Amino acid sequence: PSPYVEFDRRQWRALRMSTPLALTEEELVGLRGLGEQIDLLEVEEVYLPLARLIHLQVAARQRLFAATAEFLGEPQQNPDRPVPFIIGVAGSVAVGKSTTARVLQALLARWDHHPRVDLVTTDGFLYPNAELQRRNLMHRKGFPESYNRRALMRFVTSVKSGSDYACAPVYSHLHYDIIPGAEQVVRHPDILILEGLNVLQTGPTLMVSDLFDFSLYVDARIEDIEQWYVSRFLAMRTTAFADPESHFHHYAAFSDSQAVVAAREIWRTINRPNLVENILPTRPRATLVLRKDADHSINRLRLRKL
Amino acid sequence: PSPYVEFDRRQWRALRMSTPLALTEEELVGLRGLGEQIDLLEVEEVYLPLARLIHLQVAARQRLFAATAEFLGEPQQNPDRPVPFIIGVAGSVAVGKSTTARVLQALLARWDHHPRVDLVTTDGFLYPNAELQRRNLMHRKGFPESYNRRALMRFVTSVKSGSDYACAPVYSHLHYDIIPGAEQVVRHPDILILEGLNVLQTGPTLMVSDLFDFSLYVDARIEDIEQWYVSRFLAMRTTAFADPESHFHHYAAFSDSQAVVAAREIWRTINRPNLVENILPTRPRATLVLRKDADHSINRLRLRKL
Ligand SMILES: Cc1ccccc1OCCSc1nnc([C@H](C)NC(=O)c2ccccc2C(F)(F)F)n1C
Ligand SMILES: Cc1ccccc1OCCSc1nnc([C@H](C)NC(=O)c2ccccc2C(F)(F)F)n1C
Repeated sequence: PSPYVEFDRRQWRALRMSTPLALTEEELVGLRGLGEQIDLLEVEEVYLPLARLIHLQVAARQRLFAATAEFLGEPQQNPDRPVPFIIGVAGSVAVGKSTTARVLQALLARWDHHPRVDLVTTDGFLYPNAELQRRNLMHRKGFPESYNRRALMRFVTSVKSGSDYACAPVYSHLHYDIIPGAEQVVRHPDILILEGLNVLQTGPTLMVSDLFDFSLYVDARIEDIEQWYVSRFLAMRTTAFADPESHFHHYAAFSDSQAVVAAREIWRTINRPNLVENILPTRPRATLVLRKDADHSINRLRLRKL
Repeated sequence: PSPYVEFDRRQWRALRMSTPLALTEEELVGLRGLGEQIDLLEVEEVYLPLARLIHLQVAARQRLFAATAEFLGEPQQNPDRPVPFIIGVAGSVAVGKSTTARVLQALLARWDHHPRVDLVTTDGFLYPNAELQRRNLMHRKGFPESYNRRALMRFVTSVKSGSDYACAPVYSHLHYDIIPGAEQVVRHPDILILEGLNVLQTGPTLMVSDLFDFSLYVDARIEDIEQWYVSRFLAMRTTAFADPESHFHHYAAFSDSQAVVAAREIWRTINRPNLVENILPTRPRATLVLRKDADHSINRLRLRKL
């Protein structure tokens, strides 16, 4: 067959699992907190079992650190604690990577084995617009060479080294740019989740995904992502684009049909080809592939056989 | 600062480890059975602890499988047992991958958790000579595009799927070509060691190393590999080249002085460039890098932090 265990949505719901996990209320509220109309039943029935499965791998890895150091008789060059466990999250623009990552961050943090869960986006590793322009790369923003790969690699290397201090830059969607002087600090978390278009992309030598212990790809039909993309663009007319200072402000004025035309064109010329050429070929590289239906609900989980 | 723990040989001998299991009668008579001047002291002091260290990962991976199966309530589509734990072993021609892998195969089979350990070389995935000529790639034999990467990928994927049966073709160094018809059958071993030039090579897609659970790179100063390469060439006049059915029969009759020149040429034009361009940049992808001294003794171990 294949290197994956496949469950469709029914098959997965059917599963007679070995613990009731039960979200508090409390937790259900916190999950509504980031609630871009987050489906709480799906968080509970799909993501929570999911996070438990990841938990098992984090915990196993914690014990392996311990057993290994015991064997070595705890040499001075060995770290005193397991380095952070790194989870990559990949997928198209508008597939909902980000919400997926934020859910997992909250769900994974409820175990005492690893309460400290961080979330970094590779958006912060895009070259500033100014630099991107100097390189004649603006039409290519979001494509592989539009990221400071050297810096992104230094960052993840540093976190995997168990260094207790590592900075990422920050990117503002509002301004469509890197915020000068802004940094996010990461202090040896138990889990780092690294979310981005490009986390499973491949390169000539050691690549960031070589430092991952788990990774997911959020999948859906290309037609469906297109519709979610267009719907998001029109909704931003009245949120992010409403705000002046948003350098897509001139988009807040577009009528529905004018905004559709414009959104479709950014889709067909930039995001869809990025997906076909650079993001989609990384799908088979993830530990877990979650496919979404048109209504955003998960209709298929593929997980690496253990 | 680094994703690796580093030890030199002094530091490694200076450690104080769990205890046993010392090499039986027995294993030393069997370890002589591949004794191309094999240093059994080094097998006991370096390779056997290295194999316990890998044992810990294999045992942890088997428990994680069971802990995952239990949690999913042992569904019909999940496999009945862990899939094979796959180790890659990489390095220059003549660096000692083959011997390293055979020592590892013999040692790791001693545990009851995984008595069935297999070894496959990617040599069997080179295109036959007739195909390489058709492709104009004969001068590139050993280079990445000289292998049927698709077949190599299918084979490893089939093994990591938990198939009962997976066949790899067979390469003959004597005849310098694939043996028509010949197959090695791999039957869901507990561990598969995959040895070759190219096992940690990178590609735009899902690559073979994506299916490894552990990987080793055998390293040494480029000068020293040259020296072992020549010496092996000189020594092949006696063994492989002498046999009249050898593709390189003509190299038998070479004097010492003539062999050196011819070996040095092949090294400088083919095997050194293949090392620098294609094999070396993969060194940092390995879970473990072993660097060997001029005299073949390990002088440096780098193990990925857990
Ligand atoms: C409609 C929509 C959906 C999801 C995410 C963003 C989004 O709109 C962002 C404003 S319009 C737009 N669509 N693609 C882009 C450009 C080419 N790409 C990006 O901004 C970009 C680059 C790297 C990573 C992520 C993004 C993006 F998600 F889209 F914000 N832009 C400016
Ligand atoms: C001197 C020596 C050392 C190690 C292995 C083989 C070996 O000699 C084989 C005959 S001389 C030679 N040295 N390199 C080669 C050629 C370029 N490469 C190979 O034979 C080859 C090709 C693919 C994979 C592995 C090998 C090799 F390891 F060298 F056997 N030859 C024919």
